[PDB]
Parts: sequence; C-alpha cells; structure tokens
Amino acid sequence: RGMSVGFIGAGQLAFALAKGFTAAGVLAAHKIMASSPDMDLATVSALRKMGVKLTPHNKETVQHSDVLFLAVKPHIIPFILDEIGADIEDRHIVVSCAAGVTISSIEKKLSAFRPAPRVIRCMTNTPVVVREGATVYATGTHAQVEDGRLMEQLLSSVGFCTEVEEDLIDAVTGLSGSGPAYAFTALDALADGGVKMGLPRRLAVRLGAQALLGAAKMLLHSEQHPGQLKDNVSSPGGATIHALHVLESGGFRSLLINAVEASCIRTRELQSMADQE
Ligand SMILES: N[C@@H](CCC(=O)O)C(=O)O
Repeated sequence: RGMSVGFIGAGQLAFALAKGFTAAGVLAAHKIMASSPDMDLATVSALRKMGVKLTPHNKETVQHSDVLFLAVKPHIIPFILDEIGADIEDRHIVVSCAAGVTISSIEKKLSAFRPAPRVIRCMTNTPVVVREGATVYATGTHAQVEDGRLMEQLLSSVGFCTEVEEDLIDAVTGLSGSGPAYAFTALDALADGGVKMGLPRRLAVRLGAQALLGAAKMLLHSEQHPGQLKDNVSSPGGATIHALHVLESGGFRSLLINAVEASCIRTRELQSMADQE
C-alpha cells in the first residue's frame, strides 16, 4: 500500500506491466520507476507521457523500489546484479522477468552482497497491457510465503497468475510467452484472407480478432476440450469442416507445435549458454 515498484529495464515488457498496473488501479503512474539505458523513444518517451519516473541510473531505480523488476535482455542481467547487488536492501523483492535466466544464477551471484536476497522468477507477455496477460512465477529460496502472495496478487491484477515449478518456466515461455506473437501473426493472416474475399481491411482485422477472443472464452469458461468445441461449430455440410480440412492439409497444428518447441528450445539455449560463457 505504501508500495512502489521499479523496472531496472524498460522497453516493451516494462511499458506493458507499467501500463497494465496503472490501469488496473493498483499503483500510480508517478509511484513507479524505470531506468533508461539510452532511451528508445517508443518505450521511454511513452512512459513519460504516461507519468512514470524514468532515470538513466538503474540505481536510483533500485532505491526507489520496494518491488524490483528485472526487465532486461537475458545476458545483460549479470552486468546488473553485480552493479546493483550492493544497493539491494532487504525490504524489496526482486522479480526477474528476463527469459531463461534461472533464479539460482541470480541468487548465487547476488548473495555475494547480502545474506539472503528475496527473489522470484517471472514469466509474462505483452497483453498485460490490458488484463489478459498470462503470467507464471516461481518463488526463490529466500522467499517467504508472504512474498508469493504479494506477487500472485500484483500480477493477478493484470492477467492470469500461478506458482510454477521453475523447471516448467521454459515451456511456458514458448506457449503463453511467445504466443501473443503467434496470434498477432495469425490475425494479420486472417485479415489478409478475409480481405481476399471482399471484406474491407479494418472490418476484417476486427472480425478476425473478435473471432479468436470469443473462441478463447468458450474454452476457458468450460472444459469441453478444444477438440469438442471444434465439433460444436462444424455442421456436416461444410463451410467450416471444409476450412479445417485445408488447415489440416498443411500441418497447421504441426506448425504451431514447431513454434512452441522452437520458443522453448531457444530459451533453454539462451540460458544454458549463459551458464558458462
Ligand atoms: N481474476 C479474474 C478476472 C476477471 C473476470 O472474469 O471478470 C478471473 O480470471 O476469474
């Protein structure tokens, strides 16, 4: 309540959470702070008009925060923990949202400046900008049951949230992590298609969007199985079971696996390649 939050990073994910948080009415524009190593107009300048506090020193950020978010490229993290670790008091919890980066590698490198650092590994996606982001997290070792709560609550204010045994955090990144981009790509497609049919552009994009959204809900607000909802929507005639067949004919499912697998396998590498060199 007397809480403040900071993003040692910036860019999208920062802006994402920051935007979601303010809107969710949990924090306050000014009661947040993100550091601008350089300043990327889009991101940075955006936050400015938003109301957040931006400083070139991802240090004042650490002092200004009760809850610290590590939102920087995975390989950058090291060049931070050993630049801020010293400034890591005990009051604050450190939530690293960087991909692949292990809770361990952070603690056992950050502890070198503190007996027991409080850290949690996060995994979110851009949709947080609304309240439909899908977030997963894992509690550190020096993380009290009162921290997961604060976490599981600060995030549940902007999307979905659940404790997850870190070893899973890598798959999750493929699915819900990258997912929003597999979607943005699939929408653009559909529009283009709907358009190659007579529908105007704006109109097409919105129907495509709406179509997806709706599908989501039905699936979430029930079990059924994505399999069955497919059945409920296709009359023996055609019009749909037909479109399916086409998708089904070009390994449409196959290609989505291929992309989650890829997202994962990559995230593994990025980290399991930062373990040594
Ligand atoms: N935390 C709520 C958010 C919203 C709603 O459905 O109204 C949920 O996912 O159940």
